[PDB]
Amino acid sequence: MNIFEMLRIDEGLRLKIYKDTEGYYTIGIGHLLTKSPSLNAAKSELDKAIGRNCNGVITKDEAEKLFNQDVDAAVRGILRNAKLKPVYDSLDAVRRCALINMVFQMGETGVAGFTNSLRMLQQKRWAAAAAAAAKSRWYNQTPNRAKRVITTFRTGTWDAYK
Ligand SMILES: [Cl-]
Ligand SMILES: [Cl-]
Ligand SMILES: [Cl-]
Repeated sequence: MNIFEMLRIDEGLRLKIYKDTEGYYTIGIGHLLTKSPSLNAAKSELDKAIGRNCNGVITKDEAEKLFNQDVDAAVRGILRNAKLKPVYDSLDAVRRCALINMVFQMGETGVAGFTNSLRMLQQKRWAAAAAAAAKSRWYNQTPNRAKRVITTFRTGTWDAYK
């Protein structure tokens, strides 16, 4: 299993604009287009991102290109982030995938807000980190996904995805 396979299972692959759980316009593999309520703006956003007139629909190949970019951005954002970096550095590999997963979904700012879980991850108190992360809006909004990512962090293994 790798970060890509991990995220594809968690986001699914959709070729036409859709609303996320939060009502936000998204496309491809969890690619946020806009928080704006307007589908018009979502379609604009979309043609600008692809560099073509899509009329709200894209190809698998275009979805993958956006994915390659979003994942790369998650990774560099962690590595440049004063708060996220020391955490990432301190972890083993599978747990590192968990943190990237979280940053891809909520952004570097969202994740930096999980102050208490970040601190226990650093301190290697797995159970405490899981319990803290579980008390979050994230958790209550997309529970199956959150449980999988949490379990990943908790255990250091890929069991939840297997
Ligand atoms: Cl927290
Ligand atoms: Cl809560
Ligand atoms: Cl879910």
